[PDB]
Amino acid sequence: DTNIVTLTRFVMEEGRKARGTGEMTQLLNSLCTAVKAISTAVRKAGIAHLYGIAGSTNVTGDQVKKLDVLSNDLVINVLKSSFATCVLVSEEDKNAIIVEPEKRGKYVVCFDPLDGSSNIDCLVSIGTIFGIYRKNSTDEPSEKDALQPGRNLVAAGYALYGSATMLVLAMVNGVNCFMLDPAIGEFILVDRDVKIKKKGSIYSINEGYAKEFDPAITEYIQRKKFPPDNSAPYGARYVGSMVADVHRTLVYGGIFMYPANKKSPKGKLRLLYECNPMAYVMEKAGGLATTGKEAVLDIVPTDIHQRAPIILGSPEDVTELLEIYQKHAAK
Ligand SMILES: O=P(O)(O)OC[C@H]1O[C@](O)(CO)[C@@H](O)[C@@H]1O
Ligand SMILES: O=P([O-])([O-])O
Ligand SMILES: [Mg+2]
Ligand SMILES: [Mg+2]
Ligand SMILES: [Tl+]
Ligand SMILES: [Tl+]
Ligand SMILES: [Tl+]
Ligand SMILES: [Tl+]
Repeated sequence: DTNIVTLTRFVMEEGRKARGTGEMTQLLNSLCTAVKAISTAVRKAGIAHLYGIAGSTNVTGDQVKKLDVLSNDLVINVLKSSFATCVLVSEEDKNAIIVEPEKRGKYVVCFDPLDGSSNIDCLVSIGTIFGIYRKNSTDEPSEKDALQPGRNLVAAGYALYGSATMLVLAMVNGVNCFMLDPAIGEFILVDRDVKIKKKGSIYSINEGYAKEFDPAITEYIQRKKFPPDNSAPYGARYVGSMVADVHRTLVYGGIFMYPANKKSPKGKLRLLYECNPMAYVMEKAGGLATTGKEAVLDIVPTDIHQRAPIILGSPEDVTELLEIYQKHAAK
């Protein structure tokens, strides 16, 4: 009660013996500040009148909600002022952002300041997604610095603005969940070294796209509803906010899918600031994350707003689906 394991202490003790500049801690502390202010805004968005649109379009196709603008501004200002970043990639910005020379640090941060747009007005769970890379290059910081494979992630995670606000953070040694204490405004450790179940009993996907699904996804869903061995069918769940569906996948196990479809070769979700961070989390918790044909973290991107198909969750469920894709694979 008078010894609170906050995120800050955790990240600090973690990188102790393995010392370091400590700009990662500065990084994460900065981000926590922005997540608290996003949480506060969201918990009162109707009163504050933060519902609706801002009147702008993004890169390939999304409508800009007022909360997008607010949250994007927050995350950018605090990352910049942390002195730990040099390149920022945001879902809301067409180009990467280069931090002014005075405030530069060695990390590249890829983020979605607010994910789950369609669910904002109906008060369903939304969140913030981030991927953090070390800049390897020695040349002047640039967008190229963000075009790294997810395998190079040094830290990734999300803030879930659900019934409670939760900060899930994955680093080289594992995944830890921190819950926002609204009274003292600190993220406190509530779940340590989280591991996903090997097999779950929930499948999560938008069946509204059944007409566009590939034979592999079609066969898999059918198998979840009509199990060949007469086991109980899987329950369905699709909140519609990636951060919510993935978090449930993490703590309950199962599978989440946003696959490629007849009209979307590369799926819908964004590789840099949606799929890679969740892929990384999934794999640090002992799960898997695939496009159906290759590991998400091994893709080498060519576009910061590039899209990727993503199938993630319990290894045995992701693997059952990989087998179906392999079975269907053609010349
Ligand atoms: O309505 P759809 O096509 O299922 O989109 C849902 C997905 O869209 C997103 O809002 C991303 O744009 C994700 O949070 C969510 O998983
Ligand atoms: O807006 P989003 O993030 O895409 O959902
Ligand atoms: Mg967004
Ligand atoms: Mg998004
Ligand atoms: Tl957006
Ligand atoms: Tl959004
Ligand atoms: Tl998206
Ligand atoms: Tl998007």
